[PDB]
Amino acid sequence: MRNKPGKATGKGKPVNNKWLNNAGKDLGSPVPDRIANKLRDKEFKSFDDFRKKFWEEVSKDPELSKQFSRNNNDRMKVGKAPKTRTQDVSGKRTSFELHHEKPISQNGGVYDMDNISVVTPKRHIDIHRGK
Amino acid sequence: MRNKPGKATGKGKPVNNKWLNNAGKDLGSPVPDRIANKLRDKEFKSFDDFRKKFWEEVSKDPELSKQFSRNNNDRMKVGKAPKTRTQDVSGKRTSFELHHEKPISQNGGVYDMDNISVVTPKRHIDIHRGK
Ligand SMILES: [Zn+2]
Ligand SMILES: [Zn+2]
Repeated sequence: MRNKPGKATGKGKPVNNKWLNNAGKDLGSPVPDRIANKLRDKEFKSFDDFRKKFWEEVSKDPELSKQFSRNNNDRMKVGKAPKTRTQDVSGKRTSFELHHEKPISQNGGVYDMDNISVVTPKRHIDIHRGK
Repeated sequence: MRNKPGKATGKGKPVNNKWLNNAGKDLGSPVPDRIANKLRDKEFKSFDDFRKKFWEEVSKDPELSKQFSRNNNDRMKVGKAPKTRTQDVSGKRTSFELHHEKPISQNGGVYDMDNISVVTPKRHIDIHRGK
């Protein structure tokens, strides 16, 4: 399912000036309701496609982009996720990741933004108990 | 690291004639005490090496091997994991898997047989919340 096309849905949530502040704990940071407004009802080829588009919208949002360094904004401008602090990386996984709260393998929505959150590699791995 | 050498420790647990009975639920089936008796204190190059020798030991145990079909014994004889019933597979993961209760990423013993169990792919994916 993850690699099959779908339409984005979901409301997301309003975020403040420290959006990814809690990306290293619990379920991490929600999809901003501003980003969801831009992606909602849009068709994607695969989750990876959504992923790419998700970060591009982040670089286009005046309030969201300002919370990142130039280097991370440049990355997001081309669909690449922002790099985390060294403390939060794990091997080749060095940038913020998107997690599905309810696993796609368990009928979880692939493009349901209310089922998607932003987490650090380190936290994502702990969420999946080591993977 | 699961890719670095180490010595197997742990006592394992007694089993009956239905060893992999609960491989599809909870933490699955434990490492047979009989298998741990043979592997304890031995050195392995990597967890993969342990995995192969673990299945080899199973094929060598009369009580355990007799619980599998000829085709599955053939696989373990050469260090390969036995195939599961179709309902328990997931994509290319079609054979029983070893799961570390406490993850290596969390200082869990890589070769601690009391931290290792046998689970179907479907169940293992569920334990890792989606992967
Ligand atoms: Zn996840
Ligand atoms: Zn596992």
